[PDB]
Amino acid sequence: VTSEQLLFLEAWRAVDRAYVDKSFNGQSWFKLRETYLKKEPMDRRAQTYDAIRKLLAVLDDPFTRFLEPSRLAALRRGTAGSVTGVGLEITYDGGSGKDVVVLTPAPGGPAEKAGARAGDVIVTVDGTAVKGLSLYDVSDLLQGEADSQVEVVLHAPGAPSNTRTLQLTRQKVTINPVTFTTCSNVAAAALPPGAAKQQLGYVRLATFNSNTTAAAQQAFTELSKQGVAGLVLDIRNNGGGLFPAGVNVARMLVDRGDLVLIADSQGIRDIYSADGNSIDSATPLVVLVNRGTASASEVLAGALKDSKRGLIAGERTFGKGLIQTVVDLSDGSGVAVTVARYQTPAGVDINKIGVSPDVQLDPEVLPTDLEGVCRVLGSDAAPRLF
Repeated sequence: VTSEQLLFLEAWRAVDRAYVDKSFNGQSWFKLRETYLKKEPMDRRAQTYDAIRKLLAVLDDPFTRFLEPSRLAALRRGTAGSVTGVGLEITYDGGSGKDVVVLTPAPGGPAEKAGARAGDVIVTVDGTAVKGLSLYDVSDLLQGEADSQVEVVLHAPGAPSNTRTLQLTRQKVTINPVTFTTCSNVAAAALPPGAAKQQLGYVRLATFNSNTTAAAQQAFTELSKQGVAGLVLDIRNNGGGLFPAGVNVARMLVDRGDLVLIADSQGIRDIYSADGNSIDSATPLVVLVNRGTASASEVLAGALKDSKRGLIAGERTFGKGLIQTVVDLSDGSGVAVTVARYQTPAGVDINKIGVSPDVQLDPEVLPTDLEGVCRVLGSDAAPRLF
């Protein structure tokens, strides 16, 4: 057994051990390994990498992928320093044709500023067709040095002819996780039942990252204090991100019960429940979501809806419920494996299904800026949030 073979086996083993579906998409996992060992060329390192990619493809899971050393390393540093993008979060088509779409644009990011919307289909990046490529590869195409440009050709969801060509300039994007305000003189249409004040708390939660928790706790604390009639939690166009920040958030609003189940082919592997650390479990709550709401955000939304803590308003979310873990290989390369999926307290999958609104609304009626939000909420044209 060669060194190349051994390496191959680490990749095979990583999946054999941790993959979400222990039936491997109906393939005999172990047999496969033996077949590949026999039939696949693994003379050179690059051939080993090809045999690994080939092996992974059999699972028909585009999130399960192989990463070469340089890519793995780069993935790690991410978009920290020198490495910039165009403010686009990408993922595969909800019905997946291996089409690469805009999961959600980063607020105030290049692409968002150039009119890009969650759900837009990316056709080419610098003329390169993206269909079917790894998201890891596509991102590489989108990132580059600050001040450099990139051409992105996109079309409207379900409108391949409705395209637009954008020449985006790469720049550091800084998404402020949380902003909040108090809306005064809220139209009666927008108030919860039995409100004794025409005042609503508005919390825009744009991203789940390391700063999310602290900012959110201060916001709910303040709003609770002011005694607003209802809370409006805006998670539209929020790709999710830091899972644990979503769990922290849910904990601030729910006192008791299950928030999220972690499942795979074997059953429930893990559970996150309310810990009695709420900040505000009583004020009427409405959560705004849209097709740009994904992952940890969907987790939050489903927890809030299922528990009956808040109403969901807007449009059905993305349905991005899978979880991947990167397993490092001896030579610095790595495998990204889908290990599990998120389910609501109700045992329903987030994946594919997403979170449905209790209250259907045009997801664009409400702005995201504090001034504008209140404006609309006090207007004659206020949405019937509750």
